[PDB]
Amino acid sequence: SKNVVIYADGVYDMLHLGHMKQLEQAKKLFENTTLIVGVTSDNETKLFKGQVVQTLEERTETLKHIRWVDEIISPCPWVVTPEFLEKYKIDYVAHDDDIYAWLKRAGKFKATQRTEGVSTTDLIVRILKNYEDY
Amino acid sequence: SKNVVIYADGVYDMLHLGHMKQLEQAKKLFENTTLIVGVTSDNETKLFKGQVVQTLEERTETLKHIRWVDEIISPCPWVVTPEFLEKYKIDYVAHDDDIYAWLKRAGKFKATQRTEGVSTTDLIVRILKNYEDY
Repeated sequence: SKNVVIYADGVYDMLHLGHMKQLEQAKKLFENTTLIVGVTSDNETKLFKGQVVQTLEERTETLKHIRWVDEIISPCPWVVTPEFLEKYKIDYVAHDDDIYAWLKRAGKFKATQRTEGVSTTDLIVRILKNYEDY
Repeated sequence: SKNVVIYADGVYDMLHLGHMKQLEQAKKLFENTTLIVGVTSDNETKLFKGQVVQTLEERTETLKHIRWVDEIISPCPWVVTPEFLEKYKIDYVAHDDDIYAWLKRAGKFKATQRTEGVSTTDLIVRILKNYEDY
């Protein structure tokens, strides 16, 4: 009935079916949703997470072609704060399984699942196992 | 005003920003469109085109998460025929630049552009040029 604002954040490097099913799940948590996707900056991703192949503009541009995405915050804060939720009228943060304890306490956390095997890197592994070792 | 049915077909292996901009272009050829995407079978793609990394189900599943896609024909005929256009009430075929001569003659061809550099394979090349030769 009423529009629920859902926020999912992530790196979204080399977007694959796995990210895509996650976003779909977030978008369909309620009947009427606005899905906001936050894309982490290049700097902070290198610092705290690890190597990132695509730039912020490339990762954000790809996400714009995904059906479930209604708005994109790019770059997005690295850490979600209660003030961030208020500034954007977010009702729920959708991620997966503690830095989410405070969101769970507030009734504002919705979990979503990773599906493995679909990775872009996994597909290269497939291309390579086309050449036996000998 | 009136809904125009647009058909784009392809392999859509390891979907990347390049396919995505193509589909976007097809979808926005007219104000009100239905974009049908045809996905080529594994058999016929190996036979006439070359190696395909992802299966038909994987390529089709990914395409379902793309905003511009309204319907998917999977698998699709390898060669487009005037009877195929009639069976699905297609007004225009959207592809790029002769096997399209007959469509151009009929006023039913709309070209769309490839954008290079965004390939999935191109991104692996980027990951590798992270290790100098020595």
